[PDB]
Formats: sequence, C-alpha cells, structure tokens
Amino acid sequence: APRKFFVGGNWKMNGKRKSLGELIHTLDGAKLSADTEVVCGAPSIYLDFARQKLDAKIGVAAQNCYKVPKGAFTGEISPAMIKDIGAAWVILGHSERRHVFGESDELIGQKVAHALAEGLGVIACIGEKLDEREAGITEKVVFQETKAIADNVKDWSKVVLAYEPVWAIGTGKTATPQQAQEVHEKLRGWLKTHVSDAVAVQSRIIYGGSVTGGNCKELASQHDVDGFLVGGASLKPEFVDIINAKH
Amino acid sequence: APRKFFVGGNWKMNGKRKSLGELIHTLDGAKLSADTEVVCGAPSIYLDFARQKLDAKIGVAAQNCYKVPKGAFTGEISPAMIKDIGAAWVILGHSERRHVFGESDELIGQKVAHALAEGLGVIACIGEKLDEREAGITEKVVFQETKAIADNVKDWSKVVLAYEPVWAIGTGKTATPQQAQEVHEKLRGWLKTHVSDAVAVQSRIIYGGSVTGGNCKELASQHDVDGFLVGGASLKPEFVDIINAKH
Repeated sequence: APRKFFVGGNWKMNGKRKSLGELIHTLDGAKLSADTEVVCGAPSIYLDFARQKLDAKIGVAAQNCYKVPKGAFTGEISPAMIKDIGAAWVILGHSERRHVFGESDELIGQKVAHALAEGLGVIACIGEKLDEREAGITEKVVFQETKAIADNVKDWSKVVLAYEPVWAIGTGKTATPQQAQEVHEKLRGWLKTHVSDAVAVQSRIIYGGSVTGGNCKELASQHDVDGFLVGGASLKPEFVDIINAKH
Repeated sequence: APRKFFVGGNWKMNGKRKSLGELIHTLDGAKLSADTEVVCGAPSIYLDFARQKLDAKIGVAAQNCYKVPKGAFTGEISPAMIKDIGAAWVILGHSERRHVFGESDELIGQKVAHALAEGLGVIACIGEKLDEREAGITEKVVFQETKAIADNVKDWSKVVLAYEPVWAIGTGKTATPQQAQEVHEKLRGWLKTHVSDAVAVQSRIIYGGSVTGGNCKELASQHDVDGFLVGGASLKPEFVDIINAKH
C-alpha cells in the first residue's frame, strides 16, 4: 500500500576515512527523517566503519554481493560477512557491474537468491543503455532482467527494483519526470502480470539516475515512483536535501 | 642475503570474526623468525579488523583493487583506500580471479602500475593451466604474463611475482616440486633477459600452490624458491606450524 519512499545512497569507490566520517555524522544530525527508508552502502571495508559510525535509521547495504557461503575466490566476498559485521542490505546488478566486470543476469539471479535465503535485503539494479533504448529494446532489456531477478527470487517482503536509464547517464541528454513515469509504469505492469498484484504492489520501484536538489522533488512529485538511487550528488548534504523529497 | 622467505596468506572468503581473532592471537603468541616476511590478505571488510588487531610485525594485503582510485566502479575497492586504511600489500590478477571472473593481462598491468604509483607493494599472479601446460605453451603464456607485469612495473623492490600451477585445479593431479622449480628458474631467466641481471637476482618469485607442514621444508629447501602464496593453510595454525616447521 505504502511503497514507503526509498532513498539509496551508494558511495562507490570514493570517500576517504575523514570525508566518509563527515558525511555520516552529517546524515545523523540531519533530523529530517520521515516515513523515509534511507539505506547507505559503502566499500566492503569502509563497510564496518559505516555500520559502527552510522545509526539504525540509515540502513547499510553494500554494493556487490556474492552467491555462496564461503569459498575460493580471491577478491570477492560473501554476504555472510557484511551480515556478521552489521550490514542488512546488498545492491547488485548495477549497470556498472554489468558493463565493466561482465556479471550476468544469471549471476544477478544467483546473487539475489543466496542473499534472500540468507536473510539479506536485496536491491536489484535493472538497466537500459542509449544504444538499445534507441533500437527500442527498453522493453526487452528491462523486462528480461526483471524476469531473471524474479525467477531466481523467492519472495519480496525484502526486495526493491531500481530502474536505470543509461541513455542519460554521463551520456549527454535530459531524463524527465516523463521518461521515468513511462518506464516505471511499464516495469510495474510487467511485474504485476508475471508475479501477482500483492507482489506488484508491495514491491518498490526507484529511479536510478542523476537525482539532485530540485530533481528529487520534481520526480517523486511523479506517481508510480517510490524512490531513488543517488551517487555523485549523494556525496554532500545533497542526500538529506534530496531524501526530503515529497508531494 | 638480499632475499628473505616471503609468506603470503590468501584467505579467499572463509572469514568469520571468531575465527580470525583466534588465528591472529595464535599466530601472534607464536614464535616467528625475522629472516622470514609474513603477510596475509582477506575480505575488504575484514582487512581493517585485521590491522587494528594483528601484531605490529605481521604484513597485510588486499586480494584485489580496481585500476582506479576515486571512481564509479560499484563493488570495487581502491589501492588508495587500502593505504588510507594503512594497508601496504595488494594482490593482482590471481588465477581464481582470472578464470572464474574475467581479468586479463592489460588489466593486471594497468593495476600494478597504479598500485606501484600509489606507493603500494604489488603482488602479481602469473598462472599456468592444464591445456597450456599440456601443449607445452606454458612457457609462452608465463613469459607473456611476466612481461605484461614487468612493463606495467619498474620498481622491482615493492614488486613480488607469484607462480600458479593450475593444471593442478580439479584435475586429480599434483604439481611436482620439479615442475615448480622448472617454472621458477625459467621465469627468472625471462625476467633476466627483459629487465637485467640485478633484477633477475633481486626479484622474488614465490610459489602460489598447495603447501603444508609435510611439503614445507622440502619445497622451501627447493633452492630456487623464496616461499609461498598460501590458501587454506593460512586459516589455522597449520600456517605457524609451517612458518616454524620451515627450518
């Protein structure tokens, strides 16, 4: 019913001890709260710090999770880890991961599944890139991925869908309230039809682009939109600023 | 001599708070030589606990980093963060990476370079698998790998080469102390050839395979060998048994 407004703060491979501490402190002070779910995610390591310095209110989700409990994979890491330490979420399927590391739909799926099985909140990143939007495969792209996700899935009372349009990410161009509504609406419907009303309904859909001070408001002011994923911007008081979005 | 036993513990993802602590303690209360250099690397989010904890004389590494400091690489850890925390050792292009993910020469190189740059110690993985070993192209591959490394590199003091016998990967096989000696000697020549005498001489080549108390002395004595890049072993006291079941 709610579709509780959701803000995702993804720190990326940025932030130094100092700056990060700063950011967190700020966020804490930052009364602004509301009926808002704010989830912060930072590099594996900084992870612990994050947990420890931060406060409940802001959930800590990590970018990139690995399927399997334990194993032989120098580099990677298992969710159990963040778990034992203090993280409760995990974002995967990020256009970035998609493009640079070659992760696969199959991978996203397995990931998702393990995480859930293991009690981890999941954040599925689904995305389209200029070139494809163009030939007109938004449909195919998004629809497929979501398929993958749900398929591997096993319930959502802990799941969010974040829609990324790369056709407008550092690729020159202007992404409007509109394109968002449009694509969002559609995903939703796909969702609904393939899974069921309850699911369709309770599952939250957030905007994955350049979300700033003014945009946030602008976008949420939009119907079938329940949240967003901030990067760049997120680095500053912008987060609060943005989070504050509302009708 | 100018060259001391180099022992590196690659924990992969098996990590647990309890476990780690105990291991550490044991290790720390343990008696280790000074002609031997000991360093261990594990999950980004444990790397910190590790340092906070472990006895000031034990070395520490990241089994990975992305070829960029501050950037948009969801899930990637940076050389820079490494240092910021206070880490000094980094691991690039390991077999696991390389074959169950998709990491390559150019990549590895670029990385090694940046790492060297950020004043960090580079640990580079060179690997020979079944097919290659077989054809007898192992040589070719190893040398090409070494060069890539080499070129990216230049400051051979904070530069360590680790040799991986894969053909001893779910093959029901086992690498002969002969084979490894062979590999090591040939690698040294190649380096000798390409860079110079000084290099060839000073440069540390370590074994990236099995390794236990019962193979330890033998192996180590092996002559042309400077140590181990150990997996399993470094989780429990087996490591220390080794460390001191070396002499």
